[PDB]
Amino acid sequence: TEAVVCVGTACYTAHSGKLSAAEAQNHCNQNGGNLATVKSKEEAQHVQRVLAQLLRREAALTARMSKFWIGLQREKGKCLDPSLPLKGFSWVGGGEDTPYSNWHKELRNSCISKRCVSLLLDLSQPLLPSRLPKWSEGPCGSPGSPGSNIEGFVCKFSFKGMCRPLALGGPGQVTYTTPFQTTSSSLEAVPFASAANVACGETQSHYFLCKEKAPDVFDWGSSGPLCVSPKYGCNFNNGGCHQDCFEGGDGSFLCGCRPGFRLLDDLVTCASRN
Amino acid sequence: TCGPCEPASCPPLPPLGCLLGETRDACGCCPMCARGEGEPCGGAGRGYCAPGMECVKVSGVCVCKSRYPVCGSDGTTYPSGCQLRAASQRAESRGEKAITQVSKGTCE
Repeated sequence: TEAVVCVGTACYTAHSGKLSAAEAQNHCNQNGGNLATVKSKEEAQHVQRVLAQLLRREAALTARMSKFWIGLQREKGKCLDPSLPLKGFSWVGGGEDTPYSNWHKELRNSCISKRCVSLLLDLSQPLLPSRLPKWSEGPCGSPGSPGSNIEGFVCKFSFKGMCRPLALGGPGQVTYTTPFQTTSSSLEAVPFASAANVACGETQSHYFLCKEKAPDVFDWGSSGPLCVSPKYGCNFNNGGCHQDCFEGGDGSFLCGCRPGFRLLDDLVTCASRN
Repeated sequence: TCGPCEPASCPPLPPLGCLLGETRDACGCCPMCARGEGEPCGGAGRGYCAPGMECVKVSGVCVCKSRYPVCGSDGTTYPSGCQLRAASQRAESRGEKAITQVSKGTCE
């Protein structure tokens, strides 16, 4: 399972492998993205989760000090300016200078060598959102020689918006195909121009596509919960309903809203007037 | 198939609003009220049961899952837990304090 977390209007993917920072940035560039950026303390947690679930696949196979390439490098030319929170570095995907940092040990005042930054992680200790991964500069490396403890990288993608996960009212499996070739079945948010192949049963095959229903509005096009089986009704996952699940017949149902709320066109999600 | 959604051509909701729930019609359009105890439900132009209800039977009636009397915070025995909820949402609609389910059986 490919490690991916999509939050807000951006996504984060973590891939293992000994690639130099030039090959890693080129890999993220192929899928229309760039190496991850730890601009805010919130992005730190998001990038720390895609790594956490990547290591959880093979933590014993990765060194106890793991380095994961991110999109921060200071090309050769001028020395770091300590006063800057980013230490004179620049995000590989462009942008401005962020006030958040997490440097470890001490940076080398080499104004003649280009140096890339990876995220260091101590895998002997449990991973926690409080003990956020520390930053480590060093040689960017070459093809075949990525560097010491380099065992992966993190690509960050950006989109105009995100859809919501398809709510199922019965037994089924949905496979969300993101724009980048990563396809997952457990996406907390689905980006624009993504395909979802619902496999209703335990066998119907439904397909939907994240489309701009309106400015800053993204919808698949489905109405009501999917995979609904009369054998279960509201017993199974509350019929995939936002809050209330009205009963009717033997297995028929329809999502309901508590007084004051209002059901939307999705026939599932509730929203209050005020 | 069914006719297109016509908001203006929707029967205006109760002036106090549906005090149980809220949903669309059978065709998936317009607002509708959740059917209370002993209300038609099931198969075009149908309504669906409230929470804690079952549509015992084409179309039947909504009976409470809790078919046993209960004792509430109002110091009054109710016919069922469903009637305690139905009268409780009225209290908040008219500003009165919410009627809570204190115990079951009768009110000592």
